[PDB]
Amino acid sequence: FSCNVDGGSSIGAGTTSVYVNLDPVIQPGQNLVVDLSQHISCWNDYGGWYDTDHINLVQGSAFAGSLQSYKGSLYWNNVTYPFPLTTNTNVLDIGDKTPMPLPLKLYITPGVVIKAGEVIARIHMYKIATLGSGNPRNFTWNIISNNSVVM
Ligand SMILES: O=[N+]([O-])c1ccccc1O[C@@H]1O[C@H](CO)[C@H](O)[C@H](O)[C@H]1O
Repeated sequence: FSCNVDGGSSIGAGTTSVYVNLDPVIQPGQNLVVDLSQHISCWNDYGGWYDTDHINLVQGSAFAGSLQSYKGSLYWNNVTYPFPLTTNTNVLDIGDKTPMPLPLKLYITPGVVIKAGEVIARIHMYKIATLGSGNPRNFTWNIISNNSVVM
């Protein structure tokens, strides 16, 4: 099982920065959207649904931190969860070699509120396959804005 960010080199585990362009202003009482399907994709390294991968997001995934005071929602594969995550999400099954953009969106409920270049969320993703032990692996996606977000 492998992923990449913005079509870059393959990733098999570990922590990766994911840079995102956000709305430069965050309106009071309105959600700021961080569409991660636009950046992260993963695939089965054989294809053909032979050793199918099973992917979920993990309890404890949260805002960073410093910025933990915020609340929000995390959309993952047909379900919208409160964020930070207090439980593991549903499982997404990956069996094609064609990359699948992750069905993942973060919603952030509100001078500069978000600083470009700082980690603003840490999303832990868990993989286990089907054959043998399943060869479980952990990924962490460190979400970083390319731009300031204000008021
Ligand atoms: O993870 N890999 O870098 C990798 C590259 C080529 C072939 C298998 C492979 O890993 C294998 O992939 C299969 C299907 O995705 C399962 O995830 C299995 O657990 C993994 O070891």
